[PDB]
Amino acid sequence: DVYAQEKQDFVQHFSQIVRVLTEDEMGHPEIGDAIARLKEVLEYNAIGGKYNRGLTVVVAFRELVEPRKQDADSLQRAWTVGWCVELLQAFFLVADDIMDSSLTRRGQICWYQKPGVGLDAINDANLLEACIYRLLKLYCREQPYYLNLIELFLQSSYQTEIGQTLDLLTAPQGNVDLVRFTEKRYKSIVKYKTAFYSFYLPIAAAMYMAGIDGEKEHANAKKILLEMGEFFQIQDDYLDLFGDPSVTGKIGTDIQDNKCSWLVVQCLQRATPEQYQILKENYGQKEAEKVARVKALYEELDLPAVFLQYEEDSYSHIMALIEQYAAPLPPAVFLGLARKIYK
Amino acid sequence: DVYAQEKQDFVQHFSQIVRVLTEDEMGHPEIGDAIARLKEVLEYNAIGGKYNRGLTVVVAFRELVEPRKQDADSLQRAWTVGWCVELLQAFFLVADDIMDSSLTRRGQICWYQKPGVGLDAINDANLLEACIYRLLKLYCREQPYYLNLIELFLQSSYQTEIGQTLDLLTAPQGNVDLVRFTEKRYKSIVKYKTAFYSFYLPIAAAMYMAGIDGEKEHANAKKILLEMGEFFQIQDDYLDLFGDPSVTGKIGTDIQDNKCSWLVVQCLQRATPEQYQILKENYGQKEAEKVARVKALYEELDLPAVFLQYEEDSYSHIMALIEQYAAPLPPAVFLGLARKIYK
Ligand SMILES: O=C(O)Cc1c(C(=O)O)[nH]c2c(Cl)ccc(Cl)c12
Ligand SMILES: O=C(O)Cc1c(C(=O)O)[nH]c2c(Cl)ccc(Cl)c12
Ligand SMILES: O=C(O)Cc1c(C(=O)O)[nH]c2c(Cl)ccc(Cl)c12
Ligand SMILES: O=C(O)Cc1c(C(=O)O)[nH]c2c(Cl)ccc(Cl)c12
Repeated sequence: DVYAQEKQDFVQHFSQIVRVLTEDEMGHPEIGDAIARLKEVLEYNAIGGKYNRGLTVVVAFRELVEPRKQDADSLQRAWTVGWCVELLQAFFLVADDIMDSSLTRRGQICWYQKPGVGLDAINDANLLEACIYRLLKLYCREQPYYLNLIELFLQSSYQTEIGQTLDLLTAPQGNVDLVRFTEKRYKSIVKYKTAFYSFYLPIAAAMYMAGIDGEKEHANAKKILLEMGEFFQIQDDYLDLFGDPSVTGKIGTDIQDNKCSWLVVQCLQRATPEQYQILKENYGQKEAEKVARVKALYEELDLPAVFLQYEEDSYSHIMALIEQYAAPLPPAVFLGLARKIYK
Repeated sequence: DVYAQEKQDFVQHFSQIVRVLTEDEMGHPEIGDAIARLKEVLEYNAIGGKYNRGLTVVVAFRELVEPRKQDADSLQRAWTVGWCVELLQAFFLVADDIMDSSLTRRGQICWYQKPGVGLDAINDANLLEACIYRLLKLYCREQPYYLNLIELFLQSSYQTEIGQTLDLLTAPQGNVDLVRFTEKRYKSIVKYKTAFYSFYLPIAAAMYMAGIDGEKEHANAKKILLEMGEFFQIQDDYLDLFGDPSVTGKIGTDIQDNKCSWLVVQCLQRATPEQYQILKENYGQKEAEKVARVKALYEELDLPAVFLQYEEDSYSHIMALIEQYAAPLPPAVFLGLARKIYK
């Protein structure tokens, strides 16, 4: 297990990441209390997830860079850039939890819900974002792929924020409007809000650190990764309700949160005037009774089988995509990810 | 009036800035509704201020770059980078208004207070930030000072966010604690939260676009600009209460908002046990009666004269700083700014 094993080396590097970020506090004792708050923000929000995005950078790096060019320093940079992706993720989650008024994250109370934090979490989120560029400058300033990485992280933030904008417009809190839950909107939200930074960013970062800055190579990798990103979110949506909490480790809340889920989009394409009514009067509700009604309608429309068939077609398509666009990159780079997400 | 005149050319460029930013909507009709929201965010938040930060970039550019190297394209880039500073300012203001629960900005209702916006303004703020880098890439990608500007804008955001962190820790909303309102804390907040991006960033940007990337030249300019930034905020604090609304165009709210103002810091250094009590039981209050009490105490401690004497000493110091660190830059670059802020 490239992940399960390399995971230990990644997480252990975090302590060094924090140290380096809270080091400028030296020659500037004036901002000491600010640096202390930053450390607290980092420890609370960058730790606790699965680190799949960051680990992907490392895994892809090792497979893309010849073993003789994998010096202690090159690997040092790999872990750092990987942690940068985790900081981007933390920047997003802290801000997103505020915007949808979530109560918990990773099973723990949302950072902004903490007593004494509140809306100050908005500035905390921005600090997480800024740490990304601080780390890149500190570890890759002299590297030839420095500018490429800066532009990639900036582009990934923009794409994601654009996707968040689409999502906010699509599912306005306190206003259930199933009318805008179209398949085209859903695919656009997934592509911009999730796919780009979760699947393309990590590999693309590793590609640049390996010297693979070709626009065509990046365009081909993106073609594959965005499709995998699309499947990931669709499977994530499906599991949110039909998944086993004992295996998933979480309880679904998409229905209650009136999210533009793949399930609701598919349910809206197969629903009849009467079914639609039930969905319109039960979606976005917290009462278990109303949620159960939604889930009942989904099963009736046999959405679970629809997804089963979708996963099989998606997998075949991804293999074909890999078979066609992987080269000159080692197929393993993509196959490794596919094996992980296709459960 | 370099400003009053050049101001027209700057503001008129905004329409082009918006056009270029909402142009990617072409090959991506999918994010059309998102791009429409972005345009609305830009128009509402980037317009309405005084544009002094952005105009400084242009003014400094013209004085630093020989007239024969000021082609239509170079000037185009100048206006753009100047507008980037205004986007940074808009990113900050939108977020700061949310964090301190302000009602209005530039006399109009705060963006987040608008019906249908609310906490979504958090993502809108991030989009404003992202547009900065989109413009730099679109206009300065091929320029030799491209990376310098990216790093400067990133560094300026970090400094500012750090200053915001210090400020939040110093004046926690709903918790008046005059104890932490020290002169050293105040100076640190001003330096990081205001001085760097308001005075150093604009000139430093112009310096890079002129080829002046010397670390020593930048270090000397910073020495001057941070001191001017410090005076600016101190005078801004003083005018917030003792200024004439007919001339300032705004009503003071620092006392009501429990801000770490220069006035309160000075009042805490000259106040007696009994005076301190009055301040402790009237600062951060909205009732006009309580505010009037604070203002009364300030006058008694003759703070207005203290400021008058401070402005004169500050001006002499700045001239000496210019006299010493301006070269090889034209003193006019700094004198122009000094004439504007020293009223
Ligand atoms: O970590 C996650 O939240 C989802 C996730 C899983 C996974 O669940 O196995 N795996 C991932 C990989 Cl390999 C790349 C990127 C992402 Cl986002 C993931
Ligand atoms: O989504 C929500 O409104 C609140 C909420 C959160 C949460 O915010 O973490 N988690 C929930 C779970 Cl696990 C079950 C049912 C509900 Cl209502 C919630
Ligand atoms: O525009 C402002 O809010 C304050 C301000 C004034 C001014 O008030 O004259 N002038 C400025 C200059 Cl020249 C450079 C940077 C800044 Cl912030 C300012
Ligand atoms: O600062 C505040 O609490 C609200 C507030 C704002 C404002 O938020 O724009 N403006 C004010 C003025 Cl002009 C006078 C007195 C108060 Cl109380 C305020």
